Amino acid sequence: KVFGRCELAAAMKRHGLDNYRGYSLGNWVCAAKFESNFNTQATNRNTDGSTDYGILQINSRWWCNDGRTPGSRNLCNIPCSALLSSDITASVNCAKKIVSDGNGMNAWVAWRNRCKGTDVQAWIRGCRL
Ligand SMILES: [Cl-]
Ligand code: NA
Ligand code: NA
Repeated sequence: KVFGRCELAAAMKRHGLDNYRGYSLGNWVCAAKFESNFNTQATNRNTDGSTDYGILQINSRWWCNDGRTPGSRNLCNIPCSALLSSDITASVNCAKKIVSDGNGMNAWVAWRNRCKGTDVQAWIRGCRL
């Protein structure tokens, strides 16, 4: 599924991401835009052999099992294919673990390079929340 901007903001709010670990809702919408262009089916292969999956591009070396990343962990205890669903529950639950790991939202390279330090409230302007 390809989400609309305000559609995704509402779903993320219903799943408890607004102000989770102190990150306002616009941060999460900004990260999704630049990681996946709001597309739940997005995949990207990395140089080290792992693959990133889903709307928040969660990586197979640490967080999910895809059967082809040797010597990796599965810290969210899910198959990576669960992260491509139109329902974002699995992506939201795993993202909550990642942002609690110590480095906050800096774990998402696109957030650090394109969202951090900007006016992220603009990503939820005009939405009925
Ligand atoms: Cl933080
Ligand atoms: Na990316
Ligand atoms: Na893995």
